[PDB]
Amino acid sequence: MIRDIIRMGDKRLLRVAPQVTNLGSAELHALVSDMFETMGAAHGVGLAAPQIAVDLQLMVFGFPAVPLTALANAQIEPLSDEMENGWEGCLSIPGLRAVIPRYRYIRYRGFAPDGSPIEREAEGFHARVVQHEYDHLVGRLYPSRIENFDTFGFDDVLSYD
Amino acid sequence: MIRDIIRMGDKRLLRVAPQVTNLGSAELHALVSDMFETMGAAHGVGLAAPQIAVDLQLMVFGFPAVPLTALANAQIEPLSDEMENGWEGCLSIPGLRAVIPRYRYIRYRGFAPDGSPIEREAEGFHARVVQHEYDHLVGRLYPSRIENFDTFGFDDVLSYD
Ligand SMILES: NCCc1ccco1
Ligand SMILES: NCCc1ccco1
Ligand code: NA
Ligand code: NA
Repeated sequence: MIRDIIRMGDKRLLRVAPQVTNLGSAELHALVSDMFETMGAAHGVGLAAPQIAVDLQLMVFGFPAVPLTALANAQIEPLSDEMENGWEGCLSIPGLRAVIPRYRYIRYRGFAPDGSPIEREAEGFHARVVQHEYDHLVGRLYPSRIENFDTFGFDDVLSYD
Repeated sequence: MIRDIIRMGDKRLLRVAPQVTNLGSAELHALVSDMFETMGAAHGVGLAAPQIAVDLQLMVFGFPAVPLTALANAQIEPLSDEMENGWEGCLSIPGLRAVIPRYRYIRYRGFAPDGSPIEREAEGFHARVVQHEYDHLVGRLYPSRIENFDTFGFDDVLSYD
């Protein structure tokens, strides 16, 4: 079932989400099923549960190929201080994109919806997607991370390298 | 003649505009005529010449009532340090609004399109409009002035006081 994606300005995108505590349940499997589907209909590469107004530490992402993943109770650590600039957009901020600094190298940990543990090192775009989705879980969106406001603009108009 | 308003992301909104040097001419009167009209069709309270891709120090504004004004070669000074927060939107960033700190009290100076000098003290919303329009002339848009990113969002969704 495709869910409505809420837009920036909605207070529910600004909350810090509680943990998932129904790993392995039929209710979580259906929520995650809904998320992949909603993400797919909107042409996303990541979708966080708060974006469909569900206050949970849960994100789906994937499709340089990133594996399709449902991740609960995500925890992220940088693996060094190297930052890298890259284009980001967000389904809750449609039409826009900016350049954002993210960590080149991360490890992320949590659980697959079935309860099995997930822990991975990620770099580049894989790592950027996870950091962007993780921000949602703590009530943060990308504009508050823009450093060069010349790069922020509408997708069909932008001519910055 | 209604002109197209260019959208954030277009590099022409990022330029520092040269001075108007055709005060009193028929060409300037027609450009200003176009601006009031374009501003009116789009339901604006301010429109700066770079927003219709004209690289000039020129803005129209007006309609708490603000007088309808065409101002060339604007120069602004704060009349104290008091800042005040207030809602801003922009025709080149359609659908969005944020809260922005501006000076409560200003003086602005320049010329009416006919060449006669203009100098005014302004406060509150009058002053905010002029500071926002003036930013355009130096290649600055409002997102780079947001301090509370919780206030930035779509107009039909926002519930912040
Ligand atoms: N759409 C959210 C995922 C994403 C894409 C590019 C950076 O983050
Ligand atoms: N639309 C540009 C003028 C303006 C309106 C509110 C603050 O600035
Ligand atoms: Na918050
Ligand atoms: Na600039």
